[PDB]
Amino acid sequence: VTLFVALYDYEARTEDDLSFHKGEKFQILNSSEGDWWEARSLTTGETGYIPSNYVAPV
Repeated sequence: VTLFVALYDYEARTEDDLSFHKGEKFQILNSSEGDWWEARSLTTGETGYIPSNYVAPV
């Protein structure tokens, strides 16, 4: 299981990443260090590349 939370908001400036507000949960599927993690939003259902440092394990 992987239920992280956005410690801060995020205005996806591109369609590649996602957008949300500090407090939104996310399901990390592919991290592997780096910088851009692919988490699926449990609200919309689609996934995107959100900032790995913008989310933490709950």
